Amino acid sequence: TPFPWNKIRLPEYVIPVHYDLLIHAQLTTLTFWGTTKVEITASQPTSTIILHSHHLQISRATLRKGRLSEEPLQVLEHPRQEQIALLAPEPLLVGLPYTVVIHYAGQLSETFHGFYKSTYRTKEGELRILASTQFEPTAARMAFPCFDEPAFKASFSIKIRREPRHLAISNMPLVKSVTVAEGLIEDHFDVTVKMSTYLVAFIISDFESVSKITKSGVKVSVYAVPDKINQADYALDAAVTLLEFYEDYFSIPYPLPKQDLAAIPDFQSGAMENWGLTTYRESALLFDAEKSSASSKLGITMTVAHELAHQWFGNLVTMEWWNDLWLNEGFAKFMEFVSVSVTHPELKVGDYFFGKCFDAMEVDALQSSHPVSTPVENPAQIREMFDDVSYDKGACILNMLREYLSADAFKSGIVQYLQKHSYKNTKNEDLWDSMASIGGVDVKTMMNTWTLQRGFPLITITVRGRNVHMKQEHYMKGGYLWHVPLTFITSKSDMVHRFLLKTKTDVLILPEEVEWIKFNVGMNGYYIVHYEDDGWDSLTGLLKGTHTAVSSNDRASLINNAFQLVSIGKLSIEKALDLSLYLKHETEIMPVFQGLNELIPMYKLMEKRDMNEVETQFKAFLIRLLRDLIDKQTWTDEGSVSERMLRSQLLLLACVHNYQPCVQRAEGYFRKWKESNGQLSLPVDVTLAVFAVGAQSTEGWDFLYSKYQFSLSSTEKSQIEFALCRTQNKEKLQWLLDESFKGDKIKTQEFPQILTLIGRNPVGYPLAWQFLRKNWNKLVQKFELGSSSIAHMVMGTTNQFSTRTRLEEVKGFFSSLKENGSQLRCVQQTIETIEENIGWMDKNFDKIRVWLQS
Ligand SMILES: O=C(CN1C(=O)CSc2ccc(Cl)cc21)NC1(C(=O)O)CCCCC1
Ligand SMILES: [Zn+2]
Repeated sequence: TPFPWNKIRLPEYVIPVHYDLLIHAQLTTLTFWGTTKVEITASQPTSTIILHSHHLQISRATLRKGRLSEEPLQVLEHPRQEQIALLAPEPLLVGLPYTVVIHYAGQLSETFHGFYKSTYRTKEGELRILASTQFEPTAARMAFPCFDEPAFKASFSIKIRREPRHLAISNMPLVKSVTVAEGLIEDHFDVTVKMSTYLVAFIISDFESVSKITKSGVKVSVYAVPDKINQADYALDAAVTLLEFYEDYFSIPYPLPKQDLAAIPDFQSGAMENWGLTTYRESALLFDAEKSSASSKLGITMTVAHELAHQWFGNLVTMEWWNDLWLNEGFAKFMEFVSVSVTHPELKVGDYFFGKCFDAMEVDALQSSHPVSTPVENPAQIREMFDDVSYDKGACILNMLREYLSADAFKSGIVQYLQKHSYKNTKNEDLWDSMASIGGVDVKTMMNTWTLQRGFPLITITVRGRNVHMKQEHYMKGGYLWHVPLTFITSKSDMVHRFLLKTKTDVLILPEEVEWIKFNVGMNGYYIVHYEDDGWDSLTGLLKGTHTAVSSNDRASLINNAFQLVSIGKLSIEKALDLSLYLKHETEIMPVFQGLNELIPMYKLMEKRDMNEVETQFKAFLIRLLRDLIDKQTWTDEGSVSERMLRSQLLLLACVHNYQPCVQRAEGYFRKWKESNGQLSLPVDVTLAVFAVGAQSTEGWDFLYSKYQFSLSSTEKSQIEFALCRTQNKEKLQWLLDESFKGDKIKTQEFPQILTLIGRNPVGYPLAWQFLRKNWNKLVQKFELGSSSIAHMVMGTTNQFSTRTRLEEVKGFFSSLKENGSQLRCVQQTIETIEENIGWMDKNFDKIRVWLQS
């Protein structure tokens, strides 16, 4: 019998309203069984129900009407479309309720998606097995058969059968636990509100918990393994504050009685926003006040803010289809900064936002970047939407739109959009309609330019007395027109002046002549700026003579833009390097980090070429440039989060480049720490430098690795992994890859990061690209084609190559995969990146060699 449906998308005429899911997982055999009952209605007469199912063995399917009548359903499967077809003996009557009942079995996934196995070892040595879920985007169909597309919203009543030794949690509160046959307990959770299948969640584990109630009465809890629940308090307090913030900000209460935050021992992404049961990597939630870094504290706060923003932007209101995933992700990413700027003002997170926009511009400058909203169909293409364009470009265009409309008008537009579309699905046009309903400024033409075209513009400024000429063109490495909300300040006015450039060119007249003008104030706009004539000389002079004339983020924007303009031949590498010399007097984290972001990649290219002399001189130039700031750092955990992050990065950079004052200090801490058998608490902020130096000897590497198995600190485990990956012993590098790939000694959730760190090691970088090619199939099976993890592995191991032989290795390898990876967007991105690295190094290597000598 041929399969009666030939489309990836399900039919539109059979709609679910409610699911009753009974799941029994047997954690000793890793088998699970389920009974799914789905209440549906048909709007057309049909005798066939198509729905999703992947890797489930269906034993029986029946159609109930009512007066109960049952009819057996015949089951057909189309595994490539991940669909099943259920055939009824007579047509369903239009508009009447029916209930499809499906009994099935499956095996817990050994990946990080679907209903999957997670393990950990107690401090006492016992291996413990738990089961958890990760469904977004298309894996709910691996746990229960369903209409697995986000616009088929429905309510869900979940029942879990489990051994008495385990705890089960799910989206909603536990309302009853009933003893059933064969020594099991069946937990019944309350019915969810109407929501997408990808948000269903359930966990069977040994977790402990802590809780706190919001002012609105919502019970917030953190769940973690017993040995780590003592690290839950920071996240619990942050979650209560952030949930209260969003309820007030949006004027829409959180609608469930409780919100859980569960730290899972094995987790692929950072976290997931399942309604009522948000999940996290342990590193993204758990804070050890003695060993966690300042960056970790900031990251937990932002991750909790992101998952809680999604309760409104993603859960309450959901994109209709994955082409518009940015409506969920760009908003959640932007709301991290809107919220944490108010809830945790000590973190000064608004100061860091622009860096996310420069992350998006790296990808979006390439010829094959995709528009923010773009068509996708199959699961791998949908997973590719979880990328820096949806998250970071999405947040950056919303920031630009909020600055343009004003925070109050943008907030009113948010609130109207969330209220109007509550418990429903949206597309881009709904957001523009809401934003314009405030009848306010129409946003559709402008925002279509930022969502339906790839890339961003270069704005060129030419000043002739009071006349300021503006032009826009597409910025691309290797037709476009936007509505660009420009901003500028000048030597005579630090008010933010606004000008909307909707055309190829325009002109404005300053009230009086100025000494300099600086566009894109605060880097709040998604564009870059070039200045003709003496413009770059004037801004270089401003940075050299009176750098505080513009904000720290404005100085970071000039550093980034100057180097981006070298790439397209608008500014010479010598002039961009001359501008970077001002950094000898820079004190602030954002412009220092932007200088590292532009200069460090240049030596990473040199490390993989026959360029020892220039590589050495370039690294010496970088340390000389920042030497005074490096020397001023204390070897402590003092200061604000920015002061701490700046210290840690600078000491690590200095030690990696063998700056003897820092190496000697790091060697002394490592020796004292090792001689004390690790008793001695080191300042967290110097730990990366200390461990990186210590792991350079065989005794130090072995000692550091010996402490890894006992650590309960996600920061300490991360710092040890980083340091071990800096070894120049290739047998130890291969061991790190083999062992993290296997997941026993080092968990596989760390393998993507370890592979990129080894891909960036100056001696062992070939091993990482080699490992990726040899183990590709298993890596795809574990992490999935199209995943952000596979994208980071492909870029991480290849995007610092700069020869035509390496470019052909990448093209030849990936083209040979055919359906198993040749068409990945990350592969085209890394090819275009290597093509740019080849051209940039051919054009600029000798110029840099001469500049360093002069
Ligand atoms: O270079 C890298 C990693 N890395 C890149 O690979 C190119 S993108 C990048 C941007 C900024 C910074 Cl701080 C590092 C970057 N890390 C160090 C190194 O030399 O490998 C140098 C810093 C100390 C830690 C080591
Ligand atoms: Zn998100």
